[PDB]
Amino acid sequence: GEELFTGVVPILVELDGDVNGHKFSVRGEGEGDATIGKLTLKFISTTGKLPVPWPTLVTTLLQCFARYPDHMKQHDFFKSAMPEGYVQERTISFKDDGKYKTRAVVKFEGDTLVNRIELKGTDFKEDGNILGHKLEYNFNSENVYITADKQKNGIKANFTVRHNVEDGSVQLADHYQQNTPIGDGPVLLPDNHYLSDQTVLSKDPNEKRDHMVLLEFVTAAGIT
Repeated sequence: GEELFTGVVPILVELDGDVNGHKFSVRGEGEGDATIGKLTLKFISTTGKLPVPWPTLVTTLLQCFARYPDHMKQHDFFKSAMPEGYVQERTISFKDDGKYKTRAVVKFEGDTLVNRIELKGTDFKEDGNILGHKLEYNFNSENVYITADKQKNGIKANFTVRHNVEDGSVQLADHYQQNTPIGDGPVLLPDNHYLSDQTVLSKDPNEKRDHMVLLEFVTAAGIT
């Protein structure tokens, strides 16, 4: 499982979604280098303009590319699930607004790591930050705390994203996360640790479609 990640791995991401009715589709491509925890990706809304702000989709749009230091490598559930992969499910509650429920299947197809995502959002207020598009095109990166869940055979994460709003306010996004492997063989289950995230969003000056360029560095830490 960890042997699949010794080099650069091409990535394909495919997202289908609906939010308060507004359907859309997102396709992403790039590569991951788990030796340095580096993801480089580019995502396009193939259905036209994205009805939600891009920063709201960043956590949904490959934690198997986190760099786990050598003294932590027996805590890396994401790569242990490979190649059969894992199901990643989240509930993303927005304060004073709606919530995203996502379900993702992350596995290898040949040499390409593929993430297939379904997203559904409900109870969104059309004048509020999300549908209003009142959020800034940036990202505040923080730590993801991971705990093992031996009974359900997987892991859980719980974090809160703080989205800057164009008026100086902050729109919070409470994430609950569950990952569960697809194959039947045993997987590594970790002691409590965290993933440290560094995220940079940009734009591709020649890309005419609604998109997002994403550079991420992800490192496990919290065990000495």
